[PDB]
Amino acid sequence: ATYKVKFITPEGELEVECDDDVYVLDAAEEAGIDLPYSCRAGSCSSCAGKVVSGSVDQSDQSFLDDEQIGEGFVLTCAAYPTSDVTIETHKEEAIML
Ligand code: FES
Ligand SMILES: [Cl-]
Repeated sequence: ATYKVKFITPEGELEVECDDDVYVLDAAEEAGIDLPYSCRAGSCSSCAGKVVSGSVDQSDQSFLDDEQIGEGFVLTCAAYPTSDVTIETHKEEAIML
């Protein structure tokens, strides 16, 4: 399966295709979109986003509190789409402060 990932970025809204076993960040980078990252391993705040519609599988992530996952935050370097999904990007600040 291949899913449509819609990114809501501070610059605007863009959609890419992302295979079901490709991390969202990597589909963005493969499309020419520069989204932030640092560890690329699921253990930092840098690539954080917020799921506003649909679902992901981000069981390879460790950094987020279940409160944080329950509120919709996702680590894009560690999240597979499981449906068409819309993600607000550049939410590092919100999962620190
Ligand atoms: S870049 Fe560190 S968790 Fe994604
Ligand atoms: Cl879907």
